[PDB]
Amino acid sequence: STGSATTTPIDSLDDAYITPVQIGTPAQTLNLDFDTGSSDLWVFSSETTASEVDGQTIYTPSKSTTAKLLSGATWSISYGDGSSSSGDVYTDTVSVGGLTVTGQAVESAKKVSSSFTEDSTIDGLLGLAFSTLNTVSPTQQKTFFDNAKASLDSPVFTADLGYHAPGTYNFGFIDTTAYTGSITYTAVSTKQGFWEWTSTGYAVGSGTFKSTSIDGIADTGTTLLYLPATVVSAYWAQVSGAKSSSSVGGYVFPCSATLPSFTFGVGSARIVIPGDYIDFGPISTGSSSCFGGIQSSAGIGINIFGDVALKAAFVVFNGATTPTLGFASK
Ligand SMILES: NCc1ccc(C(F)(F)F)cc1
Ligand SMILES: NCc1ccc(C(F)(F)F)cc1
Repeated sequence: STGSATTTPIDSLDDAYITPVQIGTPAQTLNLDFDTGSSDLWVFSSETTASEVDGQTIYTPSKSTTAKLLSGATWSISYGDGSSSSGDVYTDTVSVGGLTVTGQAVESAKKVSSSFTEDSTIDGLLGLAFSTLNTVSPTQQKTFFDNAKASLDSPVFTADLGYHAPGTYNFGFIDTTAYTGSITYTAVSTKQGFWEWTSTGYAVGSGTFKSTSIDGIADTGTTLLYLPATVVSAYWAQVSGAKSSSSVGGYVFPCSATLPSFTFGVGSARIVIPGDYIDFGPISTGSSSCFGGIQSSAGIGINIFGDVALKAAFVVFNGATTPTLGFASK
């Protein structure tokens, strides 16, 4: 079987992408943030503290004839940005773009951090990293992808994120009309539970390509591109007036500047991020200082190929017994 769903940016800056997901019987449709950097499927629900819900669509397990409480199970997650949530666990039927899994663990939020409350357009997350990172206790639970794997025509999913436009998540098949050229595959390490891979280098604008190994994770759940300080300094040095701002928390640039492109290597192939993808607009309303889409990973401890990089490519998440990541231009 296969599944295919449209994913849509939540605002004009592509800060995140939401994809509709059917949960329960009869279906309750929630718009979830597909996150290859985490492994919990959690949702705003009728159990969430009422003061922490502000416009989100909630899952109501008591209205689903297929929902079953998972006795004694709980979950608690903290994300790298300091966001967090926690609650109890149901099992229920979950469908994505026609692809149905029965008995999927649906983690019902009882408490969420303020960053989720203030994001009225995100009803939850659907984790797509490896199941070893799932936070359900005492019995760890599998991801949607892991549960669907056996029934998929091919054990893959693909991410085709749009620049200021809708895109597609496909499960079980590779749409050969969605990319140009060939797909270049590269090795994945699962030792940390992430889709972790090694980029072969980078170039700034039309500059010389620098061959250097950059270990990082492919993370649809993170907005920006987080790279080592040396790389990021070389990028912003080519932008007149760009500087690192401690008060703002990263590199900013005069909004009137034109940004150079950024190229990263995948084996012998090259993915080019257009300069316009790196513009994240004024730091505050009316400001002539703009926030950069490439920032240092020095404070994070890991390099992150977030949406800024992934939306420049067609990305194959190959969940075969030896997993690999595939990148193609589009
Ligand atoms: N999108 C989930 C996520 C959040 C944080 C991290 C970090 F910062 F720990 F690498 C990775 C993945
Ligand atoms: N990396 C996971 C993640 C996804 C979304 C959010 C936000 F923006 F909704 F708070 C936080 C963390």
